[PDB]
Order: sequence, then C-alpha cells, then structure tokens
Amino acid sequence: PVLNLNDPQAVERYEEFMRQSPYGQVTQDLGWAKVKNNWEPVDVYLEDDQGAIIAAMSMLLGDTPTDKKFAYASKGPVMDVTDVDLLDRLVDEAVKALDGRAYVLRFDPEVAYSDEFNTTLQDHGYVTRNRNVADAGMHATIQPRLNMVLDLTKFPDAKTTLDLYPSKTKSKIKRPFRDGVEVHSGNSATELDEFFKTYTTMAERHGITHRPIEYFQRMQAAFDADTMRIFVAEREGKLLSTGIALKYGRKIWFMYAGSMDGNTYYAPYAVQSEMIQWALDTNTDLYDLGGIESESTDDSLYVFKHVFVKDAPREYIGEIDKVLDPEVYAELVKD
Ligand SMILES: [Mg+2]
Repeated sequence: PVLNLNDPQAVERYEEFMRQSPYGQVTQDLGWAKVKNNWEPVDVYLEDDQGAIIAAMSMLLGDTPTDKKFAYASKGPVMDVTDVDLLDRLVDEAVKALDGRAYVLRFDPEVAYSDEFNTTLQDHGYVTRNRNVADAGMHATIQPRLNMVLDLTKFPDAKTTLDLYPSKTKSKIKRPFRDGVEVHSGNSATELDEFFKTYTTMAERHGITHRPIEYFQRMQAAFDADTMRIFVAEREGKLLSTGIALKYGRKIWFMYAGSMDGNTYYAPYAVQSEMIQWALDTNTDLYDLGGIESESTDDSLYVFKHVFVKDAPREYIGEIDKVLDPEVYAELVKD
C-alpha cells in the first residue's frame, strides 16, 4: 500500500518498521523528506499475512529538464534486497504510486556488489549502474559505491576507540588529545553554529559550494539528540574542527565535517575518535566513515579514512534503475 502522510497512526507504524529494521537507513526515514523539503515524498510498503509491515520504500521525486520526474529512494528500500522476488513486489507498489509521473525509480541499497547479484537484477528487468559506469562526472552514481566501514562486531570486548587499533594508530589518535584538544557533543543550536562556521570555512578554503544552514536546521528539527549529534573539537578557547554523525539502524554514519584554516592540532582525528566512542557506547554494529573515490594513497580522503578503517572498502551493488520511460531514461541517463 501507499502511505498516507496525513494519517498519524499509519505514519507511526511506518516509522516503527523503519527504526526497528536491521535494514533501516536514515535516508529512508520519513524525517529525510523534511530535510529534502524541495523534493516530493511518496512512500509505499508491503504487509505479510498478519498485516505487519515487512518491507518499505521512501521515495523522493525531483524535477528534470523534461516533463518527467526523477524518483529516488536513497539507500533504500528497507528489506533484504537480495530477496529479489519480494523486491519486485515492493517495486510494483512503488511504480503504481508514482502513477506514471516519473521516468525512473532508482534505489541504491548498501548491499555488497557481486556478479551473481548484478546478473539476477538484470534478469529481472532492472538496469544496474556500478562497475559499468564512469567513476565521476554527472554520469557517475549519486552516492559513492566505495565506503570505508568499520565493523565493530569484530571487537566484542572493545571498551574505547583505542582498543580497535594497532599501536601505531593508537598513537595517531592520542596525539590531538595530548596536545590539548577537547571534544563536546550534542544537537543544540550553538553546536550547529559551531559546525557551520567550520563547514563553510572549509568550503571556502577548497573553493567549493556548501549547503545552507537551513538544511541542517531542518535536519536538527527532524531528528532528536539520540539520532543526530554534532561533535565539536576545541583547544584552549579556539574552534578547530567539527563533524556531524547520524545514528540509525545498525550504524552511525559520519556525514559532514568542517575544519578551520591553519593549525588544527589534528582535531579531525579527535572528532573521529569520539564518533567511534559513541558507536561503542551505544553498541552499534557499524561506524560508516563515508565514501572514497579511489582506494589509493593519491586520495587524501582515502588516506584519512584508511587511518580508521584498515579493512578493504565495502563495494556496493550501486544504482538499481526500474526504467519507466525508456526514451527519457536514455536522454537523461548514460554510462
Ligand atoms: Mg520538468
């Protein structure tokens, strides 16, 4: 069925399925639509013989240069996507709800890539975009397929961040704290302002754009302090670096960062260490440091994140496209 957002009871049922599913994704929670307030929300789900929700998909529709809409379910749907027959059923419900307004329904679940899975998907009619498309550009996948994920379940006895790493890394993580770096966290407006100054400063230094503060304010309004948390690193009165992490389902996700110019005393490591501590304190299975464009020492993002993730990057199946309008699809989507 399609979710009626004007019905509190139905919304709460939908939310409880999302929050409690081991496949839950924050970008699939209904709060996400509030963040992307410029997109149109359309949500659907499936029920079992008992009438209990067993699968869900939160879509967001965006405009294009054509008369068709772009339907996107960021990191969805919420279910075991390898159970393709069930996925087909969920997608059929999604397609019905789209009522022919979109040229495609794209979803990029965080499930490992494999030739076998890629083939099954293609056999069921879906168009997949992974090892077959450009690494970057506007033809590249929206989300990175390579992500540095720290699997905390490999260290059941771990009490603090340090217990997760070799001595060489313990030293790197200790350095900022030894040099006076202190980190406080929460989800207050003051902390948001703190994050925003470092976020935009970082943006300017790199000559890149940045999202407006209202984006993060909507995020702060949508998720409580047990879901959204801002970490701020300071040294003797000076603001050094910050980071935003979201806790949902089986993982804490490092989504945004900021750092002032000049001497930052390795504050970014301190921020990471505390986000990891939060994952440990809450018994979270995974700490997702985000994507990388290449597992190479020529990539500064890979370098940094490799400090905290020694395992190889997880490679996801990529974008799964249910083509609805083939002509427009070909015009707006290429490899
Ligand atoms: Mg248009």
